[PDB]
Amino acid sequence: VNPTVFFDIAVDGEPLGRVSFELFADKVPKTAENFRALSTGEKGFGYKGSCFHRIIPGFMCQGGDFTRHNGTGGKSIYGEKFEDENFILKHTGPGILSMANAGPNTNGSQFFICTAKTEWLDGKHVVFGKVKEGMNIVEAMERFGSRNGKTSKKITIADCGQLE
Repeated sequence: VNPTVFFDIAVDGEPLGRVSFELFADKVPKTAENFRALSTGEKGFGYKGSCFHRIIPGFMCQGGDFTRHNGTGGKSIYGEKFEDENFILKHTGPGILSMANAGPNTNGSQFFICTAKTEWLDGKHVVFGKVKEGMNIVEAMERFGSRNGKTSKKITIADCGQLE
């Protein structure tokens, strides 16, 4: 029943590969629905064409700022911010999909893909999905990151949507 969405990733316009995510709508429905709708664009705005603005190898890939492209923008389908839904799920290893925020109850559209176990984020960021296919593409994206998070090449979501 849990939806699966995909991103097609491009490096400097050149196709890199596809990553698919399972969204845990069974446990975090409001959070999962936000990501799903932003991935299909069905509300008229969303992730297509946006970049991953912060990539720290051995830590995570961060994206979802489709309004200022640098970590200061984004918005949810529910308004500018929405609440922390729950902290049922934990940051247990690579492939976890979790919400970025600016403090309690500040979720918008930014998210990060963990490329390591990040237990210190438990109870502070809402985990809502995991990589299903293409973890190897995430590992490839990592090689364009750096210690301070700046990317050497532009990593963009060339296309995205729902598979199931």
